[PDB]
Amino acid sequence: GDTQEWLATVTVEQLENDPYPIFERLRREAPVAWIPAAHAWVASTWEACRTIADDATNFRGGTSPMHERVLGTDHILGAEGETHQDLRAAVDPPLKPRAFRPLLEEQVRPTVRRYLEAIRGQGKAELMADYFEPISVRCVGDVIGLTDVDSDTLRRWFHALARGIANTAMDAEGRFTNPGGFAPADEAGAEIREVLEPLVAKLSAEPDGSALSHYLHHGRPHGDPRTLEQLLPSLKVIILGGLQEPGHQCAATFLGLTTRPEQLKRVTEDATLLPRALTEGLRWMSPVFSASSRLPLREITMGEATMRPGQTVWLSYGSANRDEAVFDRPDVFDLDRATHPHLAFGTGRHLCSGSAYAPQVARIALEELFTAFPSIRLDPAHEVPVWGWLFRGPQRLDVLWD
Ligand code: HEM
Ligand SMILES: COc1cc(C)cc(OC)c1O
Repeated sequence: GDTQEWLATVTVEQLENDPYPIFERLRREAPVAWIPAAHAWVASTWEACRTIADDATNFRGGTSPMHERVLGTDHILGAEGETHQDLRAAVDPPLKPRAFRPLLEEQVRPTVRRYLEAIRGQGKAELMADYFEPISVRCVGDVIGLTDVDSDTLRRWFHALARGIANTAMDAEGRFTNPGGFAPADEAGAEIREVLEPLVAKLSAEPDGSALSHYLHHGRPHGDPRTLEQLLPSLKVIILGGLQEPGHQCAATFLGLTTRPEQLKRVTEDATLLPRALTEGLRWMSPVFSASSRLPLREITMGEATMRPGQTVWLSYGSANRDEAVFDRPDVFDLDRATHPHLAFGTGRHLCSGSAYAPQVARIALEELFTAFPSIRLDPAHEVPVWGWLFRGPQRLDVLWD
């Protein structure tokens, strides 16, 4: 009763601006809990998240009214069975190491160095807009068919879609209380479709082996390519998270390192520590903090939570990765933390398709930054605003160097 009374007082604003004390209490008191402000359940412990994520018998891939509005109905996150296998066939192969490894030095590092040289000329930087986001959107956009879309547009798109997903304030009846918050996503969606539809039409009839051609034709009979609507919601999943998350991994890892000066110094002197740092960054401030989700396939009870079909169950992998039962002092960033899996890429059949590629983009981005500016530090003139409980990360990351 005490926990339910407290949850009735939690606002979306509190979740966005100060989630850690909320999830700390949930992990202790209610591993799965209904959040009235969001009209949805959230799972907060490692075991609640892992079990719900993996259990393909009692839960299906998640969705929500924001997913449907922003992405479309039949997106890969929500898909199961042959439909999910088919969408994974479309998106997965270009993201495997056998496919992307040559691009790391041919494409990714040159892209990173272009942005590195731009900030070198400034003598300081706001690393989100000036470095991490352009690198992320270019390196990912260039491998998902958006080679001809400029970085400003790609950043605008992911920010708009991510804002739409986060626009989850709902009343007791499940009605949006801020429908105007979808206007950026609605416009981004129209622009995305206007770019992709002519490419899909062309490549459907005359395949060329580019990324979108594979999305249409790989694993399909000749004469039965995927259609625009079969792909578009999933392409929007990738335009949101494929473009946003790598920049957040970089920023989370950078910020975490700044909290441990001796570890930051070690990493600047030895780039081979970056994979370990990046893994700890994902655990310490998981970019997809609670935007993963499942839906129940039957009425199912976990503790006081009796979940029913159609209801969103958000999986706070970011809270799971902060669970005191699994990690010692989980609120601390520790480059040398004892080896253990994390949930920042999820688990099971819906495990992130980008889980091998994203850490390589981030590794190269940080390698170049720390090699060029080993004296880099946070700019004390500007706070580092960290925001979000669905998607979480630094909004701005002003730095100085000597
Ligand atoms: C560090 C960066 C990234 C993080 C932290 C991240 C995290 C996640 C998470 C948590 C999920 C949901 C897993 C679940 O529900 O259990 C997911 C799904 C997915 N991600 Fe990633 N992601 C990242 C980068 C990327 C990139 C770069 C791409 C593609 C270019 C991508 C493509 C996908 C796809 C297609 C799915 C859907 C998989 C499915 O439902 O079967 N992600 N991601
Ligand atoms: C709702 O939106 C998303 C949710 C997740 C878990 C991952 C994504 O991208 C990989 C998304 O776009």
